[PDB]
This record gives sequence, C-alpha cells and structure tokens, in this order.
Amino acid sequence: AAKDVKFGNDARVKMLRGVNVLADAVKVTLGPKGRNVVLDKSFGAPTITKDGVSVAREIELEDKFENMGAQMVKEVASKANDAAGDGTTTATVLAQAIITEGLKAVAAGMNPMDLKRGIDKAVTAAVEELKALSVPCSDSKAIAQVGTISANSDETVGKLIAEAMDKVGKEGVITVEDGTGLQDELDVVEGMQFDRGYLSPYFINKPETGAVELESPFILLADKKISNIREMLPVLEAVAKAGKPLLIIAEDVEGEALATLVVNTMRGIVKVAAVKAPGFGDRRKAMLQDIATLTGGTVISEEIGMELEKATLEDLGQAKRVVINKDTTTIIDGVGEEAAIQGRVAQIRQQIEEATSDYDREKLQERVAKLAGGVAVIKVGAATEVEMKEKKARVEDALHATRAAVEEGVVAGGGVALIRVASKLADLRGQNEDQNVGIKVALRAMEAPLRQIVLNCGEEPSVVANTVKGGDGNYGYNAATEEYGNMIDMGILDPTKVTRSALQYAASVAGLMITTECMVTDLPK
Amino acid sequence: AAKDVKFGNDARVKMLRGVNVLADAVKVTLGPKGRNVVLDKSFGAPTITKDGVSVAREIELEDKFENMGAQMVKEVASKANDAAGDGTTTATVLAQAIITEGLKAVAAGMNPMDLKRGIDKAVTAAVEELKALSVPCSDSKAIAQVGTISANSDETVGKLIAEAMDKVGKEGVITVEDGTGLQDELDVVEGMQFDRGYLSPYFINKPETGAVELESPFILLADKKISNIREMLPVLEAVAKAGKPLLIIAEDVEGEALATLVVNTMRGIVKVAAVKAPGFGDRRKAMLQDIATLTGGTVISEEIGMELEKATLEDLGQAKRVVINKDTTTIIDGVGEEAAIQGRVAQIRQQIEEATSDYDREKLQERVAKLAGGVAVIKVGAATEVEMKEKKARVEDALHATRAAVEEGVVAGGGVALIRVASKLADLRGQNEDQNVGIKVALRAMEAPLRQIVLNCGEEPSVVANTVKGGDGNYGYNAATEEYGNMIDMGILDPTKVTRSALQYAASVAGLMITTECMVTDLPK
Amino acid sequence: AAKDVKFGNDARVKMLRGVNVLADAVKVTLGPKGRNVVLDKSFGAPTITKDGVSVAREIELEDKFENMGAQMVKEVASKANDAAGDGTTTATVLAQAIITEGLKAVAAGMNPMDLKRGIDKAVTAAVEELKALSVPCSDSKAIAQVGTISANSDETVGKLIAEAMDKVGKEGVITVEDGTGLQDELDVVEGMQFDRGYLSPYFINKPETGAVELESPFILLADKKISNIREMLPVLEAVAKAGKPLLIIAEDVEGEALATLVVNTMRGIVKVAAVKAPGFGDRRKAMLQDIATLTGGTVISEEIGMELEKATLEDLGQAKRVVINKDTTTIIDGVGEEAAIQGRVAQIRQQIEEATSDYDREKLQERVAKLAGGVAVIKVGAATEVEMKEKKARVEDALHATRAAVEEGVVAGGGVALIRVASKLADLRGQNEDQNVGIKVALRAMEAPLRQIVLNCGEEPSVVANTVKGGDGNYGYNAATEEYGNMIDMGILDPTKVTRSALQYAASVAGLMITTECMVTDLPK
Ligand SMILES: Nc1ncnc2c1ncn2[C@@H]1O[C@H](COP(=O)(O)OP(=O)(O)O)[C@@H](O)[C@H]1O
Ligand SMILES: Nc1ncnc2c1ncn2[C@@H]1O[C@H](COP(=O)(O)OP(=O)(O)O)[C@@H](O)[C@H]1O
Ligand SMILES: Nc1ncnc2c1ncn2[C@@H]1O[C@H](COP(=O)(O)OP(=O)(O)O)[C@@H](O)[C@H]1O
Ligand SMILES: [K+]
Ligand SMILES: [K+]
Ligand SMILES: [K+]
Ligand SMILES: [Mg+2]
Ligand SMILES: [Mg+2]
Ligand SMILES: [Mg+2]
Repeated sequence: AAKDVKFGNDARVKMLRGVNVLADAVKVTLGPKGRNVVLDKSFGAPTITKDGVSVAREIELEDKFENMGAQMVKEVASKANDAAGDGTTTATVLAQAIITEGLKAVAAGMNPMDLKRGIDKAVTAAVEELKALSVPCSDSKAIAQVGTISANSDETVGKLIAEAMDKVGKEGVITVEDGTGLQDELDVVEGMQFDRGYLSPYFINKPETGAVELESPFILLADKKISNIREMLPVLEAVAKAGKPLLIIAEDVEGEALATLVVNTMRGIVKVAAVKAPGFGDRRKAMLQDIATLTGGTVISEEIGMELEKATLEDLGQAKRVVINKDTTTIIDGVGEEAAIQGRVAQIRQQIEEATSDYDREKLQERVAKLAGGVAVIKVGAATEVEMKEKKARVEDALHATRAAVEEGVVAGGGVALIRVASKLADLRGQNEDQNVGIKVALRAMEAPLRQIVLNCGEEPSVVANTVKGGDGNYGYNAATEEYGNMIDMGILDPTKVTRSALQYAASVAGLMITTECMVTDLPK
Repeated sequence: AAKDVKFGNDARVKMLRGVNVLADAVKVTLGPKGRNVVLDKSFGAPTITKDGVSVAREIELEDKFENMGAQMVKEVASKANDAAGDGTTTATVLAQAIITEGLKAVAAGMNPMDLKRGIDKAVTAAVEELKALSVPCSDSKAIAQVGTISANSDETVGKLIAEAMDKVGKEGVITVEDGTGLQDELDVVEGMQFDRGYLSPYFINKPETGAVELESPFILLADKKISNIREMLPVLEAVAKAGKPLLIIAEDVEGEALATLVVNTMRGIVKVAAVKAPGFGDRRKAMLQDIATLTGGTVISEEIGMELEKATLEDLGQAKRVVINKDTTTIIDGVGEEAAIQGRVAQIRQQIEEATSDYDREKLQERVAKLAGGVAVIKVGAATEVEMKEKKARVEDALHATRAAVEEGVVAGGGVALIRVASKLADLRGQNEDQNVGIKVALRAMEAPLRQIVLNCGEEPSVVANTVKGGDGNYGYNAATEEYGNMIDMGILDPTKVTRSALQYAASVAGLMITTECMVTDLPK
Repeated sequence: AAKDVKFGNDARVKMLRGVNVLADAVKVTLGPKGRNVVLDKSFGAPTITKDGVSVAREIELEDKFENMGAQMVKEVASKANDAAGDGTTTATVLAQAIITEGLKAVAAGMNPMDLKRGIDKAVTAAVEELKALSVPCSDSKAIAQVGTISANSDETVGKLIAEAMDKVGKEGVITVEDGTGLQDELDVVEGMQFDRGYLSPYFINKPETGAVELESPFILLADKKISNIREMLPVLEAVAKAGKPLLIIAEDVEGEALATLVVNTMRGIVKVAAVKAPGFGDRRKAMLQDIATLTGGTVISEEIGMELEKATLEDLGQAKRVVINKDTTTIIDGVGEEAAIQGRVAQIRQQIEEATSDYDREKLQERVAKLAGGVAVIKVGAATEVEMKEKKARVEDALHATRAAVEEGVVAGGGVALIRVASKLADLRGQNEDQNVGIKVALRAMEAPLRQIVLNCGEEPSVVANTVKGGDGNYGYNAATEEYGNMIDMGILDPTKVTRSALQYAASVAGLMITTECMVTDLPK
C-alpha cells in the first residue's frame, strides 16, 4: 500500500507530540494520590480510574505518527513492567522526559550516537549505584510492603505471599487459582519445582505464560538419553487413549524422537512437553525417584534395564497441574499417594544423615524442600467475577514484584533515592560533551518521578525535591501522608529491579529513537 | 485501460524522484551502524530495523511513476543480490547514485547511448581490476569472515560453513533444514552431488528453488538413451502406486518418452524429474553404480541386457531427499544400506589403485568425494519459529556469499578497495567525451558506498574517503571500530562477486534508464 | 445510447492527436537500436521492451476519439503485418506520417479525393518499381537473413527454415510445434500438401488459423461428386463412434450432402472438414491413391464400383494432424504404414519413367515431392514456457516473412531503397495538382522510416538520408554498425512484400480517413 515516508525531524516531532500527550494523560495518575481520569465507555456511565495502565490501554490517536509513538512508548513501558512489576506510570514519566529531551537534543544538530552512549552508560552507572543501594528484600515485613506498594497499598497480599513462601520455600512454587467462597485459602500441597524446563517452545500450549501448562497429565519419567520416536510411540498411544496431557522428564531427547514429538504435537495427537532431567549424575536419578513417588510414577532409567516401549499410564506420573517454564518445571498436586510421598521424604532424610558433604548438604536440602514444601496454592476468594479477576491480577503483580525485590532488593520508595543518586551522580560525564549532556538530561529527568507523584498528590514537586536534597539516604517525603522521614519506616518500598528495569527500557527507547532518521507508515486515507 | 503516457524527461524526473526517495530511506541502514528505521505495522507496535532489505520490503508510493521506478530499482538490487548475496543497501546506494547522475546527464541534452557505453565499459574494466585484486577466498578463516559480514557480523555461521565443507567437500552438498532443539547440528550423511540437472524446467515442482526437490523419492537409474514412453509406463505405474516422487537418471531421454513424461506430470500423475547421466562413457556407468549402491537402487543399462519395462520400486533408487538443479543433482540420505555404500566406496578405492592416469585420478577423487562426503545437513537450532526462519535465512545467505567468495574471491571490505580503484581507474576514458563523463560519473558514485557507511556510523564520509586515499591497498577505515588499518585483518571481507554484481546491475539499470525515452502507465484514478 | 457526433475537422484533429501520440510512443523502437520503453505493469516489475508490437499492445487513450483513431491505425498496421510479417514499427511510422500529412492537407481546404488518388497511384507506381527492384529471395543465405531481420537479427531461425524447405520442399509444409527438451528438432515426416482447401469456412474449428486443424483424424478419400447426406450418414456414425475428427477429400460435395454436413457439424456431431480433390482428371485419382497409401486410407471412386455407404474407419485415412487452408490442405504424420508409402512412391516413380510429357513431368515431380518430402515438423526446444512461446512466435514470424520474400523478393534493408526511390520517383505527378501534392507527401514520408531508424539508433536521420542519396542502389547506412556500404552484403534484407504491404495499407487507411467527413462515438460519461 502507498506509504507516507518521513525523514528525521518530520517523523521525530510526529512521534514526540504523541509521546508527550500520552504521558500528559498518564502522569496525572502517578503516586498514591493520582488524579482522577474518566475513561469514556461505549455506553452507560463511564469508568473512573487512577492508574497509568488503565488509561494507557485506552489510548488511540487519529494522527498515525503520534499514535505509533504512543505505541512504542506503551511497548517499552510494558517491557519495563515485565522486568519491573510496577512503576508503570513511573516508567511512563521517565520515558516521556528522556524521549522529549533526546528528541530536542537531536533537533539541536548534535550527535545522536553520543546521546545514546551518554544515556546508556549513565543508566549502567545508575544501575550499579542502585545495586550498591539495593538492600536485600528478604524479611516478611519487606515482602508484605512490596506486595503493598505493588498492589497500590495492599498489605494483606504481600503478607500472605510471605507466609506462603515461608510455608513452601523457594524450591517449591506459589500458585494462584480461583477461590471457592469469598475468602482466599492457601494450601501447601504435594508438589515440587526443579530448574529444568521445556527443550522446545513448540511444546508451549500456553504461549502467554511462556510455560507449558498441563492439567491432570501423564508424566513420563526418563533418566536416559532418547534419540528415536519408535521407542516412544507405544507411550504416545497409551497417553492419547486416556486423553491426558503428556510431560516427559528425560536425561536427553535427541533427533528423531524430538522431531516426531514435534510432528505429533503439531498434528494435535498428544500434548507433549519434554524437559531436562534436573541435576546431573546420581542426584538426577534420585530426584526422578522423588518425582515418581510424589506423582505415583516410575523412573525410566537404563540402570534398571527396562525399556520405554513397555511404559503405560500407571508407569507415567500423575499430577493435577504442571507448569513448564523456560528452564524450570513445577508439579502441583501430584496424584501419587501422599503417604508414599512421605515415605520417600523419609528416604531422602535418611540419605541426609548418610551424607555429610556440603554440596550434598544443600542438594538434599533442596530435594526435601521440593518434595515436602510442595506447591503453595492460593485460591482467591472474591464476590464478583470482575473483582475476582481484579484481586487475582493484584495478587500475581504483587508476587512478581516480591520475586523481583527478593532477587534485586528494595530502595526507599516515593522517588527519594532518585533524588539521592542525583545528588550523587551529578558528577557523571561522558567521553563526548554530547554524552555529558545526555547524562545531565538523565539526571534532570530522573527527579521527575517524585515530582509528578507530589504533583498528582496536589503538592509542590520541586520544593519536595529540594527538601529531600537537603536530607540524605532514606530521608524523603511520603506523598500520601505528605511527611518527611525514613521511607523504609513508613513501608514505601520500591524494589531495585522495578526502577532499574523502567530506567533501562526508557534509556533503550530514547537511544533507539535518537538514532532513528527515517520511517515509513501508511497514507492517511 | 486508458493510459497515462510520458515521454522523455516527463517520465525521467518521475522515475528519479522515486529512486532518490527510495535510496534516501534505504541508505541510512548502510554499514555496520546503519540508522534506525521504524517500519510501521498494521497494528500495535511497529518494527524497528536497521537493514536495507527489510525497509525495501515495506515501501510503496502513491505516485505511480515514482513507485514503479522504485520497483525497477528494487528489482535490479534483487538481481545484484542474487549474483551478490549482500551489499543490498550498497547496491541500492550505487543504483541511486549512478541512475541519478545518468538521468541528470540525459537531461543535459547529451548523448544517452554514449552514457551507456561509457558506464558499461567502465564497469567491465572495474570488474577486471577487481578480479586482479580478487584474492581467493578458500581458507576457513576467510569463509568464516564472509559468513560473518554477509550475516551482518555472524562469525559462527561462516565458521560452521567452513567446517561442513571441510567435512563433506565440493563434490557434495551442504543443506540447511529445521533443527530439533535449540542448537544446530551438522551431519555428514550418505548422499552425493553430480553436475547434471533437469532436462526440462517443467519438472520443477519448486520453482523458487530452480531445482526439483523430491522427498523420499523413487530413483530410476538408466545408463541408456531413452526415446519412448511405452517402455516407461510400467515404471510410472509402479512409482505412482507407492505415491513417491520420481527421479530419472538416464543417459538420455528423447522424443515420445520425454513428451509423455511432461504430459503425465502436467496431469499430475507422477512427480518426474529427469536428469543427465553424470559424465560420459564407462565413468558414467560407474557413477550410476555408485548411486545405485548409495540409494539401494540398480543401474538400468543395456550392457546388462535388461529392459526398462521390468523396473520396479526396489529397482529404483531410494533416498530421503533429492535436489535437481539446472545442471546439478544431489542426493541426501540415500535409503540404501550404508555398509553397502561403504563396500561400493572400497570398490571405487580399489579402482583407484588400479588406475594411474591423472584424468582418472581426479575423476575417482570426485567419485569418492561424492559417495563418502555425501551431503552436509545443517539443522538450525532456534527457539521461536520467527527466529528459526531468521537464523536459517541468515545461514543460506551466508552460504550463497561463501560460494560467491570461493568462486570469485574477496576484496577488502568497508568500501576501501573502491577508493583504491578510484585512485587507480581515475584515468579511464571512453571513445566519446560523453563516455568519459559517464566513466567519471561512475568513479564519483562508487566512493559513495563507503561514504554512506561512515555517514550512517555517524562519522565523516569524505574525510574517511580522503584518508583512505592517502593510504593504499587494504589501508582503510573500519567503520564499526572506526579505525584505520588493514581491512582484511579484522574480518571486514567483501567478496569480489558481491560488489561486482551490484555494480554490474547498477550499470545495467542506469544505462537502460538512460536509453529510455517513453513509457506508459495506467491513469491515476 | 446517446452519441457524441463529430463532423469534419472536429473529428479529424481528434483522430490526428491520437495517431501522433501513438506513433510518438512507437517510433522510438524502430531500427535495430530502438529506444527503451518501460510498459508499466499492474503489479511487480514493469516490462522493458524495444519493439513496436509490444508497446502497440499496451496503449489505450482516455480520449474516445483519439483512442478509436489509434484503433484504426493499430488495425491497419495489423493488416500490413499480416501481408508484411515485419516493418510493424516501420508501418506505424509510415502511417503517422501519411495520416498527419493528409490531415494537414485536408485542413487546407483542398480536395480529399484528389489526395486519395495521388496517394494511391503513387503507391501503385512504387509497388511496380519495388517489384522491378525485387530480386528473388530464394537462396538459403537470403532466407536465413530474412528470418534474421524478421526475428530482429536471428540468423539461426532463417537458416533452419532454409534447411527445412530444402529437405521437404514447396509441395510439403513446414510446421512448428512444441519442443521436448531445450533444443529444437526438425523432422521430415510422412505427410503432404495439395492446393485444395475447405469448401465452407463453417468447418473451421480454428478460426484464427483460417484453416481447419484436426488432430489424429479419420480421412475419407472420395473421387466423386457428392450430393446427399444419406450416403455419408453411416460414415458419420462410424467416425463419431471412434471420436476422431473427420476430413473429407472428395471430387465434389453438393446440395443436401454439404448442407446436412454443416447441420451435423453445427450440432457438434462430427468434426467434418471437406476439401476439393487436388487437380482434375486421372491425376486426381492417382493423387488420392497417394493419400490413401500415406494415411492408410482408401480412395472412394466410382471406377472401383464401390459405394460410400460402406465406408468405415479403416477405409478412412488416418493421420496425426491435418491443416485445411482456404485452398490448400496438408497432412502431417499419416498413420498409414511408411514402407507402404515408400511402395507408393516407387509406384509414382515408375509412372515417372513411363511418362515423358513436360506437363506430366512437373505433375509427377509435385506428387513425389508431396509424398516423400512430407511435412517439416519443427519442435522448438526452450527452457521457460514464456520463452517457448517467444521462440515459437519468432519462428512463425520468420517463416511468414520467408514465404513473403520467396514470393516477392527482398529489397535492401535499413530503409535505403526508400531513399533510392525518392531519388527515382521524385518526378511522379498526378492528374490534379492535389494528386501531385499527395505524391510529394508520399515521397517525403517515405524517407521517414530510415530517418526514425537512425534517430532511435542515436544518430542523424536527415544526414544519413542525404549521404544515401549521394549513393545509389544498395549503397546505404547500416544503423546498427552505423556504416556506409551494401545492405545486401551485410545481411540487412527487407522483403519487397513487407514494405509493399505496409505502404499499401498506410495509403489505404490515409485515403479512407481523408475522405471521412463525420463519425459517431458514444458520449464520454
Ligand atoms: N505513601 C506513598 N507516598 C509516596 N509515594 C507512594 C506511596 N505509596 C505508593 N507510592 C508510589 O506511587 C506510585 C503509584 O502510582 P500508580 O498509579 O500505581 O502507578 P504505577 O502503577 O506505575 O506504580 C507507586 O509507584 C509508588 O511507588
Ligand atoms: N566493521 C565494519 N566496518 C566497516 N564496514 C562494515 C563492517 N562490518 C560490516 N560492514 C559493511 O556494512 C554493510 C552492512 O550494511 P547492511 O545494512 O547489511 O546492508 P547490506 O545488506 O546491503 O550489506 C555490509 O555490506 C558490510 O560490507
Ligand atoms: N543492422 C541493421 N541496420 C539497419 N537497420 C536494421 C538493422 N537490423 C534491422 N534493421 C531494421 O530495423 C527494424 C527493427 O525495428 P523493430 O523494432 O523490429 O520494428 P519492426 O518490428 O516494425 O521491424 C527492422 O524493420 C529492420 O528493417
Ligand atoms: K496509584
Ligand atoms: K548492517
Ligand atoms: K528492433
Ligand atoms: Mg503502582
Ligand atoms: Mg549486509
Ligand atoms: Mg522488426
């Protein structure tokens, strides 16, 4: 189709007007007291909301260029949120500020590549300083406060997350499902999680999750290197006869076996998800034995001398749910008899007092954690199905945020540590003075988040910024209570990973667009 | 339909504006550091890319004339890439420069035929000087670096190509297929390749390949000159009963046999692809015997005294794939028993120590290479299907580039040998001073590739050109590291054939446009 | 439908603008070095061509009057080409020149009929002088050069035509069909050709040919005056039972016979094509006997005493193809046994040494030529089906041109003999001075073809014309090599009939439309 082609600033101002309008609409919702926005409905009384994601979903511009600039900004904010979990409106504010400044600098006739270099290395140095500032978010209080701020001040969600992880542990998995009545319920069910996932994304029947999700499956358990589908065909027929999804745990699947597995799956014959055998060596065989006991399955290992041709439904493990991540797989409610699982746990424990090696110490700790802690299952109790989905979404958002905080730490929330680092990295410079200017652009733009928080709360952005500058460390300004103090004390915990990802993706999009010189779109007809 | 007819400069400016806009959009991606271009998408997030091919795929103009001029330019760049393998954006820059200069010179009231003569003979002289500069690209390092630059800096692809060709050899074939897991695997399978292809393009069921591709076929092997389909009909029925594709390897197929073969193929009765018997004389019979052993087939030769009427499925050779090029056919995974193929290889080897003639020396070297080296089969391991296709297409592009470099050599990359030759052929002149002007046009425009590379990298085109002019030979400027040195050293290898084809097709299109005086299009309604 | 009606110059200027635009687009392709024209296509890559036929296929005008004027011009150029075989662009140049001159003369208030008279008698005198200049094109060299220039410099086509006619002869037919592989093959097959064709065009199932073409037909062979369908009804049923086309060769078919034959054919019962019996008298019966032997048929004559009711499929002749021209019929690959045909040939030869009369001498020469020379069948081998059709069209055009040159001779090509006659018939005058002006118009426009040839080659039209005028006879200017010399020697042969027909049809159209005073078209809505 005939195309409208733009070059340089022609496209750039076109992008930037849409970006700025998008963020002008979004940033009013930043902070605990974001400004009201009435998303118009097709019918009836429209919906009033106060979060950046809600409005960002409801935006389209007649100007195709402004619209697509908004589309890239929304895309990059989504990229951040995937690696952040919150700060979505904060990510939008950062994106607008850095994008607008970078486009204005590009229009100033100065080097775009140097802008990108300065911005990127400044972001790397800021990530390093945040990691230095990153204190480990491990305590149940900090986890509760992370689930609080992530779910827009919901303490109970983070508190229950901390309880579930304490009950089950990291070697297990916490899963969220539909609640029965109106109250959530947590169950430490018989499951496990090992750090081996699907060998091919072709097996993913739930592409949104990035993990194969099978309900009440048959679980083949192989401690062996597999090369041919001829050995596997009777098992495929057996599983297809009962109409259950199929999960393979093998030491290796190679060549024709995997090829015909892919062929049979794309034909829809069998729902097959094949993963690596956890660990290596004898530990792998023992862990397969734990799986076999928990799911009522059996280990198919050549050391037994038994072949895969004669593998049947009882031989294959049975669970109620399995989730096969990229390099991780978890079993939820293994159908295998629970007292048998207890006997296997006692077997692993007697193996524990037989071993003494610290490597073996931690490996057996992991095994007993997987088998006994099982899987945390959360059933969200809510009244209306719309509130059911709302609450569940809050729950997984807080869960992802708590994982990010555990793995990256939490800095003081409210945007005050940003002011701290601005007081710190005010001296950062690049190889070219253009890189210096990009660094200073970043320093300016990165105080904007707190500024917009205070603005939407109805108070003074820059005055709060200056007063925080007067302080140091966690000294800052609760924009909800609007009080100066230690943000950690009043529970405003923004994880290191959240702001880190938001800033990194904002830098990525700003640099990429700074280096953009032409574009092609469709004609406005 | 009523037509918009243009004459002379009326059509010419129409063409040239589209050409110039096309290249203005394309050339920003030239070099290792091409400029960002956001191709728009029909929905959601558009596509950010940095290569001229992708953007060339996404361009259409409302102006019919500018659009259609850009269509010829895209076509001619494709013609170059077919005979080049890369330099696509380089070919686009060359095409714009030469075409624009030639159109301006035509508009200058000056002889177009002389322009074409000057441009063409200058391009021929430049091809001669490039061949003089063409150093043989035969070593694994140079092949790896060709696969690197062709795939936009991908060393591993060229390195694996060098390994595969060392394992299999020239007399075999390297084939790329879908991988099973996430890592590629290379197999030296039992196949072969001889330099005889289809006698009629009608047999090509894969017109894009220019080669008949048959999967698990029946392979008739005839050492005889066929003339009638009456002898062939029982074989056709036998092959059609089993539903396999059919590949004839005959000394000759003539008259009624070929006619009714074409008729039956048009009716879709049998998938028949007939090829010449490799070589001539007794060597041909020996090679048919090698094929018969490798594919489990039999040689149908009149010297045995047996007739073709009694040819059946077991008699016909069996492979897993066959690819019949224009004058070349390769067999991939011959179903014939492998130890039998080994016995045949030992037979050819004992024939080797029976012979002593150098002609026979090399013929038997070729035979043993074909039979033992077989076919290299590469299964590209990738996660997502989109990245699967991306990686595979990179692989075949680098493969075509490596073949071109082997058959033509590599000159120093980055556009520095172009500056060398400009310093060299600055004295080239034509019979008419118009031909001289065309030659000087070529000399000017041919430094533009490096200029645009340095421009897109963000640095000075003409200053780099001058500094290279100060140097000689492989002295030049890495536009990625942006350093002056020997462009051969850091792997910047542009094959002789790539730039040769790009320049030749640019000259062809420029001369054709220079000689064009009128054109007819549809009315713009 | 409501009509736009134009009178006199109102229509005439409308006509002339379309004619002039058509020729302005076409004439750039005249000569061996015609200018490039890029026919813009609906999709993909447009088509670059250099011949007037291709561009003439690609023209339509929004102006209804100009469009339909160009439609008459294209029609008359087709009329010329049918009676010429080439000079299509030459005919277009002549048509534009004469029409434009005729219209500027009519607009001068001067007699149109006198213009017509002058033009027509000038064309007749020029035809007479061309025939005087016409040297017989009979040798294989001249035939090869005719097939060369006709196919735009293709020597091999004319050379193979000369070989085929030497092998088969005038009394046979040279047929061109699809080749099997990639090379053509010539076969002197058992056929014949006699100078009697269909008695009714109703029999023509191939109206484009003007000849009934029957594939593998049943050939009734009669030596009798037929009057009734009753005798043929059993034969019609016999032929319809086997589903073959039917060819009658009878001394005469009259009245109800032919009428109900037409009825049965229009009902589609039988594919009947009835022709005259060749010659008259006993020679006719003997020639029917030759047919009966060659096609395996039988002669149905009353001298035998046998009746037509009992005529069956074996009695009817069998061939593989028959082509029934207006007054000529040829048989290609008579199914009749070949050694039987040889016995019949020996029979005719012994008849030869029994006869002595020169009339009988040449009649028997013709008979033996028909029976032994048979039919030349050319199977054009080519790679692509598009190139197959291209080559077939080239071959048939060269064949028609060679026939025209054999029957009319060749004058020196390149347009130099036109300049010769302009030196010669400069003195031609008409009865009225208006007729004189028309004659001078013809003289002026007659040098225009060479002028346009030299123009498209990029050189001086009028200077070449003057230098040729300085010479005489075959002295002229090769516009490809651009050299002064003998056109006959350097292979540039333009047949007398080609230019004769082009000029005659140009004169016809010019005179007709000059005498046009009004016309009617549809309204432009
Ligand atoms: N008491 C508080 N004082 C100051 N800032 C807060 C407080 N509670 C939450 N915030 C910050 O305000 C933001 C709420 O904005 P919100 O509309 O949720 O956008 P996002 O979804 O991007 O976080 C959070 O990112 C959080 O860091
Ligand atoms: N390190 C380098 N220094 C200078 N030039 C390079 C370097 N690496 C690659 N190139 C050149 O840059 C070009 C990459 O441009 P690209 O967008 O791939 O266009 P194309 O597809 O036409 O090659 C290659 O043709 C290559 O010759
Ligand atoms: N070597 C030559 N020198 C001069 N004239 C030539 C030569 N070869 C061919 N011609 C003439 O040029 C014409 C080619 O024009 P072409 O595009 O084929 O138009 P047309 O199809 O009407 O002939 C021929 O008619 C032929 O008479
Ligand atoms: K909020
Ligand atoms: K590139
Ligand atoms: K021509
Ligand atoms: Mg929030
Ligand atoms: Mg490239
Ligand atoms: Mg011609």
